[PDB]
Amino acid sequence: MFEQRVNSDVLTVSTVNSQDQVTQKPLRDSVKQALKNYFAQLNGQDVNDLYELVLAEVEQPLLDMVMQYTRGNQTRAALMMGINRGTLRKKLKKYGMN
Amino acid sequence: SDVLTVSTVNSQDQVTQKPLRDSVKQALKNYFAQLNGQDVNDLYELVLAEVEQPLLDMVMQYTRGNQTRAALMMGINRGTLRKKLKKYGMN
DNA sequence: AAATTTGTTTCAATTTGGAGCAAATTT
DNA sequence: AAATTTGCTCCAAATTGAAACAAATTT
Repeated sequence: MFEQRVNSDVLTVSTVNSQDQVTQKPLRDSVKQALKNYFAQLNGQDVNDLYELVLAEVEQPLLDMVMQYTRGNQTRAALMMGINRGTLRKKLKKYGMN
Repeated sequence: SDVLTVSTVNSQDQVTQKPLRDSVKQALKNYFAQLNGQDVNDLYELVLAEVEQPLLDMVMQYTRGNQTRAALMMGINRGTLRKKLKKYGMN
């Protein structure tokens, strides 16, 4: 049979463990570390824009990558992200990606 | 200048920040490699799910379960926050 | 030459938001 | 006992969708 691949393991990153051994942790964990570190450093400051801050950090590289894959083809890129072709066009504009 | 970064270690044992966006790129590079032209279908929802969870999980930590505060920190309607928490069954 | 994608629209569907309130919970 | 937060509403503002169609482009 096929071994189960849980959703947390579809997107992963190389990490190194306490034994100089390259293993492969979830992307969720990267996001976790990012915010942990954001919070420590935040130190007293009030925040208002944390969702957009994150979402922007993540949409950029996603859009970047999917366009590379679709060799610049917007119809496929939107189709594979499962978003309307209009929305994609809009996100790309947002990020000066054209 | 980059508020959202993660820690990397190089071969010389030196630790060093790296923007989170780089990790997300890596993730996807890899996703696509393994895919051998199998069609991808809801990549956006996929990644969104992978990000909102640890986001929700950590602001709730930080705001000690205070939904009103969390919703303000993130800048989304308090109603929206509930919806999401339900979406991932974090209520 | 044919097929596809792009760059627009216009309008409908869904989601996000803002506010208001009693009931609960924290302070 | 006050103040703040929760769990609702109802609406309205905004974003997302979908479908169309010349005109540009890629096959």
